[PDB]
Amino acid sequence: DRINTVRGPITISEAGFTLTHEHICGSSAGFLRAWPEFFGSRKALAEKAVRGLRRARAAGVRTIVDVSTFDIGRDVSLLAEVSRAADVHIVAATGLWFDPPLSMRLRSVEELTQFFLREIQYGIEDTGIRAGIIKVATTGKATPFQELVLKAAARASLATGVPVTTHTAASQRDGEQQAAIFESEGLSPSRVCIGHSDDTDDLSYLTALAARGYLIGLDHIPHSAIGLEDNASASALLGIRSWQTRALLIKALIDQGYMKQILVSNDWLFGFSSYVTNIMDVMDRVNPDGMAFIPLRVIPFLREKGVPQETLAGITVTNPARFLSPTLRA
Amino acid sequence: DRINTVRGPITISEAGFTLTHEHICGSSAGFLRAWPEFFGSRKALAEKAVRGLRRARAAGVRTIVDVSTFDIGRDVSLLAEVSRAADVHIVAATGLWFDPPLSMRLRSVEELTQFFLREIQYGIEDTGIRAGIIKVATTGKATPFQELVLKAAARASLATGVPVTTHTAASQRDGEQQAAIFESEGLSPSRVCIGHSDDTDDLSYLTALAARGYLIGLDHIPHSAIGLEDNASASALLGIRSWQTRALLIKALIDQGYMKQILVSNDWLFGFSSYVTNIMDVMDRVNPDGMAFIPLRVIPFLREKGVPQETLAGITVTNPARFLSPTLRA
Ligand SMILES: CCOP(=O)(OCC)OCC
Ligand SMILES: CCOP(=O)(OCC)OCC
Ligand SMILES: OCCc1ccccc1
Ligand SMILES: OCCc1ccccc1
Ligand SMILES: [Zn+2]
Ligand SMILES: [Zn+2]
Ligand SMILES: [Zn+2]
Ligand SMILES: [Zn+2]
Repeated sequence: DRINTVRGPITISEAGFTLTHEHICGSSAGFLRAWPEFFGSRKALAEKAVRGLRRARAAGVRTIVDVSTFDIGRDVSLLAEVSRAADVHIVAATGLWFDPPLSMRLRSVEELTQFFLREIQYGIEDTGIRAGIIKVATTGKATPFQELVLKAAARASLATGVPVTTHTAASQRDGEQQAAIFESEGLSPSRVCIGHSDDTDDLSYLTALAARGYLIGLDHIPHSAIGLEDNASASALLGIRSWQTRALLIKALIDQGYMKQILVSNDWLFGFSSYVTNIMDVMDRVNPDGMAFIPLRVIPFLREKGVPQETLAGITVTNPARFLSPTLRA
Repeated sequence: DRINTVRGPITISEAGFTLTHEHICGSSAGFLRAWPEFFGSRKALAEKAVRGLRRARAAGVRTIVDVSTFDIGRDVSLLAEVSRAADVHIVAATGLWFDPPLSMRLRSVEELTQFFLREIQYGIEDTGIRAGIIKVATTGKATPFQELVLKAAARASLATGVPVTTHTAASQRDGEQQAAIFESEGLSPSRVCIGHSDDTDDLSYLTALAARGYLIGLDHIPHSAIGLEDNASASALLGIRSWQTRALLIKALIDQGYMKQILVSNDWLFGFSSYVTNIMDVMDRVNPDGMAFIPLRVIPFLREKGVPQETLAGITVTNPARFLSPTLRA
């Protein structure tokens, strides 16, 4: 009935236009507190985020799902501050990404489940803020630990109704492996979003997962190093496929009849310490619209390509509400 | 003239009997704040630490150097709380151990230097507490990143006068490689302590480093899985050499004339999340004296073996004061 946000619970109808895979900051556990100057200052980072969120709001965005986990250096207090200042709802996450420290890496599936349940039911750290989604990741074949992470995520999802969203090496078809693990735990595909899906041109892989009930996250739309092939680091991160090429996969999926399974986002950020120094500068040059990229550029583009405005609204409003709403299996 | 502690600066003479390589808690960045229940509770951990520190104080210990770095999940506020409650001085550290997250791993030697300088000159996080030692580590041949870490540590040491202490895979003679890097940066051996040195039976390796001016840290004295060969995990961590065997290396070094280069400790802890679950229980069974092990057991043992009480006092009081005192090279 309600979705947990960093400012408290909201009703489903209050979500409105939602970006399902974003980040205020891409960092590491403890980093922001230990070396804020890496980002100018904590203040500068917050202001930058507020400005970006306000521009996105101007464009129609009401809610963003920040999928930063503990290992992504998620700072809920920062999230709460920025949500209040920008007047944009922000859903926080639990789960683990691909940079877990030893204290996490050595845990059993049972312990990991407890930790995820903690963040969802009790609250994150001592803030009382509860997570509204579980984030997991693989980058090719799952490691044995990654397998434990996926099982624990499925278990926490099963107990709480909270959805699961993932990071994948799409080109390697990681989605297939994740699905298999989740299913083995009895999790329903409809509670799972297979992210970074636009990173691949293989529609056969995407339609196959969609046919099974999975949500497909087309969240790297503005990710492109075209014009910067000069830059190896940027190139390795963003790829050389155009934003138009990525956006067209959205239309392809709709054309195949999977409009109800699609989730779109930018996978944007305002700070990024987990990569080469100065990567943010490069990114901001590439996509000055930041998180407003989807509503300002993608939507109109799709409309122009023949996608009905109504369909577009269902993808940006309806689908997310259905996904985000905590749902227990019968 | 003064040494920085978690409660502020103290004069050299206020240090007294000091344990140079200890930890209040062995964890990971952000862990303690995110999952305190892993340790019962934050409160339970603090009480346990206070009780342990008070017993150590009863035995004569005045100061402990907590060598937990950011990646060891160092929580200075915890350190400050416990120092106040137990009335034991605690010196905090900067540096990096062997579990750095991506945000650290991707940094240049120049950036790393800035971060260490920050913690030493400005303060840790927003606490205003300044580090009094720089901790570094290798576990066999240094990785390229570990090499950057050692150079940055040497640079921060050179600028501030603060000593450097290390973690080594003694059996692999890591000390040799560390020394070479430090020397290449122009750091004086007398500002460096090569730790976990009692982990090896090779006196030739130890006397060689001592001859060069390095301080030798014999800090794993009570580390022993004898009686627990049954337990693979404990065995891999503690080894099967007796505490007596380790303690005798202290006497061997004194006999060779290196009394002024020796530093002794327990490498103890009150909480430990970076290993198998329940490892603390095993450890507490092995050494119920915890940090009081050195004064209660080792000292008398050495005395019995013919080491003059005066020599022992110089090792536990004098050597540490000389090491800890910030010293700029001429
Ligand atoms: C916060 C996540 O960073 P990535 O997953 O993608 C960046 C937008 O890869 C970073 C190493
Ligand atoms: C806090 C450090 O832990 P270790 O270096 O030695 C434990 C006393 O190795 C732990 C993996
Ligand atoms: O109110 C703006 C939300 C929205 C804008 C454009 C297309 C679909 C949904
Ligand atoms: O006051 C006790 C300090 C100390 C105790 C025993 C041997 C050397 C030093
Ligand atoms: Zn991702
Ligand atoms: Zn992401
Ligand atoms: Zn160590
Ligand atoms: Zn240690």
